Amino acid sequence: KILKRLAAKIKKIL
Repeated sequence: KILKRLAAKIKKIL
């Protein structure tokens, strides 16, 4: 799923 992947992108931005 892309749930944690989002949070990883969110970890990149944030």
